[PDB]
Amino acid sequence: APQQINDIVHRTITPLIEQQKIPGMAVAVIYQGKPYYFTWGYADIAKKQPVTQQTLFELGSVSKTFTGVLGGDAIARGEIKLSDPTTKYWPELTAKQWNGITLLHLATYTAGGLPLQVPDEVKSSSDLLRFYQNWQPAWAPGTQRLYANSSIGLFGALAVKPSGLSFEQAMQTRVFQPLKLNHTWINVPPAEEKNYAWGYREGKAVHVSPGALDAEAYGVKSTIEDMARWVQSNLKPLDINEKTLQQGIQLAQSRYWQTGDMYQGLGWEMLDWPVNPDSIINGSDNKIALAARPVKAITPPTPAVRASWVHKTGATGGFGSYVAFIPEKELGIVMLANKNYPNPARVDAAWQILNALQ
Ligand SMILES: CC(=O)Nc1ccsc1C(=O)O
Ligand SMILES: CC(=O)Nc1ccsc1C(=O)O
Ligand SMILES: CC(=O)Nc1ccsc1C(=O)O
Repeated sequence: APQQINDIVHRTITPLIEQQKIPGMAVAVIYQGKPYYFTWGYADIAKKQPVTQQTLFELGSVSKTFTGVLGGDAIARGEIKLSDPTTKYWPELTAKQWNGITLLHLATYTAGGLPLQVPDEVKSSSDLLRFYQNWQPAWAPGTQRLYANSSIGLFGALAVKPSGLSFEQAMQTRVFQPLKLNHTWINVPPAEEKNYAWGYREGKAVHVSPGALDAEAYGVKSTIEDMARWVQSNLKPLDINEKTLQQGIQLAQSRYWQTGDMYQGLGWEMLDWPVNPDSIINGSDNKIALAARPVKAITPPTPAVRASWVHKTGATGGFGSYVAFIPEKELGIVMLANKNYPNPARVDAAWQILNALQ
C-alpha cells in the first residue's frame, strides 16, 4: 500500500486497538476505487489463530445493509413495492393496528414503535404471529423512528415472499453470488469454520445465538475482502451487470426520512457530505442511535445522492463493525473487530482515516 495510506491507517488503528483492548481487527480502505487491507491480533485467542484477510467476522447490524439491498432488488424486479400494506404479504396479520403500516415503514423503523428485539420468548412461527398481532403501536405510522430488529427483520422476511425463495436462498442467489461474495454467509458452512473468528464479551469467547429474524436483522458473517467488495459495489452501482441489483443498491441509498442531520435509507443511513464529524461520531452513540425520534417524511424520497457519507454501525455480543463510504470521492472503509467496543470510537477512527485521504 502507498505509505500515506499505511501511515494514516496505522496511526489511527494502533491506539484504538490499545484503548479498547480489541483482540483482533481487520480494516480495508477503498481509495480511488482500489482496496487496501490491514490486519491485527487474534481471531481465536485460545488457539493462537491470527486475524487474516480470510477471517470471518459477525457483521451484526451491518447485515441490515444486505437486507436493504435485497429488498431494493425485489422492488426492482416488481415483486414488491414499499407502498404495499404489510398485510399484502402476511394476510394473517388481521389486527386493526396494521392498517396503514407499509413495507416502507417496516424497512425504515417507522411503523410506530416496534421493539429493538423480538422477545426471546418467541420460539415458533405461531409465537411470532401472536407477537405482531398483539403488538400495540405507541405512534401513528411514519411519525417516529425507533431502530428495531423486529421492524427491518420483518421487512426482509416479507420482501422475499413473492420470489418463493427462502431469505438465505434469495440473498445468496440475488446478492452474494452476482457480486462474487463467496466468503459471505448467513450460516457458516463446515468448510469455512476454520476461518470463523470467536467474538469476545467480558473475556469470554462467544458466537451469536439463534433468534427469530436473525438472518434478516443481524445474521451475516463476512471477510474483510468480501466487505471491501461490498463497499466497491455500493460506491459504483452502475458497474453492476445485473440490472435489478444495480437498481436495488440505488434504492437502498435513497433518502426516505430525516431525523436531525441523518437520512434513513434501506439498511444504509446517510448524511450530506462534507459532514460535521461531531454529528456522525456523537450520533453513532446508542444514546441517540437507539432513541425514539420524530421523523420528517421525504416526499417523495431523494434518489441516492453521490455527495453523501453513507454508513452503518453493527454489533453482536462479541463483535463490532463499521462501514462508511463517500460515492463522490470513491472513498470507503470497513472496520471489523471481534469485540463490541463503543460506536463513537469506531466512527471517530473512520473519520480521521477518510478525512486524511479526501
Ligand atoms: C421466523 C423465524 O425467524 N424463526 C422463528 C420464529 C419464532 S422463533 C424463530 C427462530 O428462528 O428461532
Ligand atoms: C410463493 C410465496 O411464498 N408467496 C407468498 C407467500 C406470502 S405472500 C406471497 C406472494 O407471492 O404474494
Ligand atoms: C444484534 C443486535 O441486536 N445489535 C444491536 C442492538 C442494539 S445496537 C446493535 C448493533 O448491531 O449495532
